[PDB]
Amino acid sequence: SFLKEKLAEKIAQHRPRTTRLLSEFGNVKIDEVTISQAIGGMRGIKSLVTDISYLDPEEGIRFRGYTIPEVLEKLPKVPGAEMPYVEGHFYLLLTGDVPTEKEVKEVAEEFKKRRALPEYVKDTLKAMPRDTHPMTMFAAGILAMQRESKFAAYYNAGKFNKNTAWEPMFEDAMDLMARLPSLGAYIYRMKYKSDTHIPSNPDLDLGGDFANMMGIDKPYDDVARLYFILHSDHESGNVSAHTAHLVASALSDAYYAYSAAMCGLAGPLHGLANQEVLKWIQETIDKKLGGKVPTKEELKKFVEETLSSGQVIPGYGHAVLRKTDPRYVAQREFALKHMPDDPIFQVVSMLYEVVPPILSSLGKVKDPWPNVDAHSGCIQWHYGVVEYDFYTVLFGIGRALGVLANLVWDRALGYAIERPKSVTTDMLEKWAGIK
Amino acid sequence: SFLKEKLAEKIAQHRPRTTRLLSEFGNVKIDEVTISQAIGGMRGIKSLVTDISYLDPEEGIRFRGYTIPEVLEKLPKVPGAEMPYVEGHFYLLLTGDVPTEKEVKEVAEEFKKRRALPEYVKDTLKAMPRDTHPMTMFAAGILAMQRESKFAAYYNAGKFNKNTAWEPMFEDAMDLMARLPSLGAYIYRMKYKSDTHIPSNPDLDLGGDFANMMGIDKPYDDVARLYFILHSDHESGNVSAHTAHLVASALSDAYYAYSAAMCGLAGPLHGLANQEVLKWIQETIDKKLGGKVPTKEELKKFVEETLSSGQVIPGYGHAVLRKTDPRYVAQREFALKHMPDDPIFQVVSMLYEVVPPILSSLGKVKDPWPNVDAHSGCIQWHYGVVEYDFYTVLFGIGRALGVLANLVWDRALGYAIERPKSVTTDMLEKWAGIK
Amino acid sequence: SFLKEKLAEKIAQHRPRTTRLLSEFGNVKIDEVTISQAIGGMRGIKSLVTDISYLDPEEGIRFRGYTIPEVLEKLPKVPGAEMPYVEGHFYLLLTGDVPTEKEVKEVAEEFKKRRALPEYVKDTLKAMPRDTHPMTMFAAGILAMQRESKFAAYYNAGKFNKNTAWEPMFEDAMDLMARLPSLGAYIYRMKYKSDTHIPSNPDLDLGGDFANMMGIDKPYDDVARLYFILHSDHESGNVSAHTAHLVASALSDAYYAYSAAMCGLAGPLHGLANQEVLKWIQETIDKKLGGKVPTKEELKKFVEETLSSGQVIPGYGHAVLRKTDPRYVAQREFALKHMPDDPIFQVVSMLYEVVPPILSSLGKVKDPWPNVDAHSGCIQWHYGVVEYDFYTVLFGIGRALGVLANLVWDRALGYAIERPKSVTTDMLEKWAGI
Ligand SMILES: O=C([O-])CC(=O)C(=O)O
Repeated sequence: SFLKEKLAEKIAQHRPRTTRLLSEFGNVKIDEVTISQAIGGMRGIKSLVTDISYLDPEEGIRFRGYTIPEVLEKLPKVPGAEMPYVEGHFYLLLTGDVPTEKEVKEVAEEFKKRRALPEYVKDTLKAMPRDTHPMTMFAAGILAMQRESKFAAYYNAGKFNKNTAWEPMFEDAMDLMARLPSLGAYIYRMKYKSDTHIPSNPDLDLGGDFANMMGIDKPYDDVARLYFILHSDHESGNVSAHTAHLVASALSDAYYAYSAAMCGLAGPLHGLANQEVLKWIQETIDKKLGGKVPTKEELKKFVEETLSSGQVIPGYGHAVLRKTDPRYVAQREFALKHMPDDPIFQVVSMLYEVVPPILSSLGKVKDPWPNVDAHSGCIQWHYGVVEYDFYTVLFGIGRALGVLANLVWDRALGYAIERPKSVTTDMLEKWAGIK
Repeated sequence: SFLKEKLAEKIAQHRPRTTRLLSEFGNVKIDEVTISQAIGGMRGIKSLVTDISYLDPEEGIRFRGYTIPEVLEKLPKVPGAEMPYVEGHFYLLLTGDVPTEKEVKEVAEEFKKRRALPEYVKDTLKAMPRDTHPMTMFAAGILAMQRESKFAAYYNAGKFNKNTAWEPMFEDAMDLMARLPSLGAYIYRMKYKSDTHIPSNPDLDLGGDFANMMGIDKPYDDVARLYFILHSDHESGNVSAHTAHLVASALSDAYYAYSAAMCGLAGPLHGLANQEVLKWIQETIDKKLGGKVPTKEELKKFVEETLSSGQVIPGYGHAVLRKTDPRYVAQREFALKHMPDDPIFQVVSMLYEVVPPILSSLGKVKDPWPNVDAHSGCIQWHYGVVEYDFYTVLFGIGRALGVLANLVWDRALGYAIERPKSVTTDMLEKWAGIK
Repeated sequence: SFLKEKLAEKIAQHRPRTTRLLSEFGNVKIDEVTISQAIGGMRGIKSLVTDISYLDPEEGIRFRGYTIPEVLEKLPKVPGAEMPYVEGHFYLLLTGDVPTEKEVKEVAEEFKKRRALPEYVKDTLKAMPRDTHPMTMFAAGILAMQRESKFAAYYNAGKFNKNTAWEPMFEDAMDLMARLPSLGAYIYRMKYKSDTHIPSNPDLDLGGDFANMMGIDKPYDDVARLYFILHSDHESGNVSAHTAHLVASALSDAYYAYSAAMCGLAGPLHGLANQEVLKWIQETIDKKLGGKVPTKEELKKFVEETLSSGQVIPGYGHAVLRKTDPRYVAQREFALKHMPDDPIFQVVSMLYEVVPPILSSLGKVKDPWPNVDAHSGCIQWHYGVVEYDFYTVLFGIGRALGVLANLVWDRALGYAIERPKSVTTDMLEKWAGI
């Protein structure tokens, strides 16, 4: 039972559905476009297809039909530790199936042999000024390893075949996913930990070895495992996942595609929310609460003034999520058990109480509820990841699991180039009756 | 006169129009989306807004409402050369106005002072293996300079505001546009010309200095002014312009945005058609045509043999264009004028006569006509730019002209994060009634 | 056809709206259900949805937003005649758009080629005893023709698709509507006019050909076009429209649905009032007015005798109307023009004046006002349609317009099987506290 073989089977079962949908039901209508939506970032238009994950606006994110709680129970657990192998979650995103112990082990052995970082990636990151933002460094590392692309080599030797193209894409995906934790770790060490490095430990799994290379003791190994599974995918319309998909649709390899994707995740409106919550809180705990865990009342009215004055409670909104986020939920369950007393956690817990009441009552706030990055930071800070800018790197490692899975499938199914049609301000004006 | 102040003026007049389309005419339907389109990468969906350029299927591209012939006619010319200052085209894309001679001079002077490459860019490209692909190097060079982003510093200093965000965007666009030719030339010299560098001549325009730094004599300066102007923009739905737009919509700076864009342009379905066309012609001449420019009738039968056996004619057709590309036309006039007796151009000319009737009869191709990529290669090769992989880097340099103008406007008008909605196969199958 | 794709166009726009209400606001309360209403036939419960027409208690019926005056006014008229093509009304009911002259003409051509009666319908009707009530013959004729159902043929060959199911429903609607007047007219000749049959004239409009085949001269053509439009629909909760809806909600075809429709319309409390009115007027005229148009006074006193004897003035009252029926209004307009001097009409007219005041001030009848069943009879009798039982067949042909339009949408919008919940008397007694 091997991943690539099983993946071939699933691809063989899935192709006729796609073919059918095109041949028999091509012109069936699924949505409309308004002036509002064209000007406003295609907001809400159903115009992309993925099966890796689906984001219900009411129910949370599902990974291959499963729920977060389901995924966390079903995936084989790392022995002597509490969370699943991340490699098992990748097996699941790739195939649709929960892996057995036996199947996880095989992927994890595969990751161990693909995990080493090319020495020239380090050369490049050293030549880039050390004051460069970690996400720029992370994107660069990815880009430089485009030299190693099996998909690019396949294409340039003239081997392109629409049926087999997924095979080198799968190879590139396994290689890149194996290496991202090492690349992130290297960036962490070189910028923030005095440029001393802890070697990869061949016996550890992906998340375990990330914790190791980061230089953080148990239970950070589980913090990482959980964090990456949680950030693994949020369907394909988020900017990072979409950016990867889009670039890849031109048959650019994954190195190009995921580098481009990290350029999107770097954006303040996409990858910064975890840290901005945490800085908001700390500052609140500082100025507005005399350096101390407050009480329910105090917090209740703190919100109201911040609201009344044209300010937003951070990490309590979202463009697609309309209910509470179950990624948020899994973080808590972890916090409640591992750091119940941590001062910062106590404030994110209490915030859970009041702020839904106030936005529900104030009105509007189409999403009057917490998204994941309302929680992620307090866990990181607890364990001594204080370097805020780096948080987005952790996001990038995680999000690759679903995006690279997605890229394999884009190629398996021959999804065509993404090339919408532009219109001018004048054209919109016509269609609106203006003159 | 001054570019920044005129740009301000144009923004302050445009902003109410967008406002109005949103405020009054928001839910006006402009298009619909079918199952075919979700699966077929959004083909045809009118879901993006730009005023920089507009791609008309029949007429091709208009830059700020001007046709290619009237752009080349109206833009101020470099003294002692045939072609316009690329800096003038840039002014036109930013403002909508055709600049006076005085107005281009001050854009040329501004670029002269923003032209120099950060030394660490050269350090970075040297650390990257020398056998790395030139587009990988080009993307990397761009990305490394994200360190200088005024937009990023502005955001990180807490200065973000929807009225002023265009300003540091413009500064970053000006900085980066000024340097892109030097970045490309550095890559050309370091890879292909023995790693000897020709210094910038502070007395040349962008086009002339690019030929200087490449080490190519007149009239390659004109080849470059024309090439870059023709490749400047193809509205915003093309993968590279779209990638930059999408990434910048999360408030990622132009460096992140344009590095991402070049990752998409790297793609064989986006940035390779030039070299692939040229290789095809040269191979065809060698094997099928006994190393000689054929007669009309000999080439008509080679085309049909090729079309009958399951092949395609490279550089013909397009996902949007439905008639002859006016970019192809402008390249032809240059070729006719400058290299009539060139063997490769001859085949290109004859192809232009022979191929459209044959493709039209068969009605396989929806655009049975050439695009620019049918023509660019023979001109490059004629002046001794024989390094096929580098052709795309020339594209990158040109395309930044419209894409960076576009990011400035995106920020001016406050266009929101791009976040369309994904649906699964199961969901398409439900909508199709095959639940 | 231009009709079929105009309709495809409306459906594709209207479906997201329906999904939205389901998907987002599906738990929003719309009304409540009291023991009274459960016992008394769902009286006043807002449990059905339709867009073909809406019945306002006060203003009465609107067809696709439009009132009766407006509909009569806007619909293309027949050359040489007063009234609209009924085809025109069908288009409007289907599409929602008032039709151009060309649009009306395309429906009329479509009906002219769909108009011919299967010979086995005639065989079946001849085998039914000639003394069978015309509504039974009517419902049987419809039912027999479910052999031709395209919608059924499409179900049986595995081709059902929730997106495409409206399309064969539409074909059947067009096939059946095109035939209903011919079926009606065959029943009329075979029973009442010596079993001799005037052929269909393929140059005539639906209503003109009906009168042609019935054997009645102008202006019976206009009587019919008017009659059919006015009876076209009365939203979906009336027993005939509801029966068809209910039956088709189980994905029975329109032949099954409308046959069932006509079984309900057959009922004394739904399709008989027109005739029961006209008889009672005839009686009264003969055995209470010395066979002559009374004075206003003579008749104001007659209404009270009858009432205070525990009798009802038929053709007045309604379970939903609460003011005067605009259907009644329109019939009256026609009468005043064409038959002012008719004795029976003159009593209908007088009645119009004296009955509401009495009924109002008695405070008993919740609709102290006429409905259309108060008027239709005098018109039919005036032109020599004396055969009382057959009136309800006229209603059937009429009411198909709106109901078959409605079934196309039911399938278009994919409405589920109508299946409410039953409760015992005991349970009602428990929710009463006994
Ligand atoms: O609406 C009702 O319940 C009865 C009626 O008047 C009609 O069917 O036209």
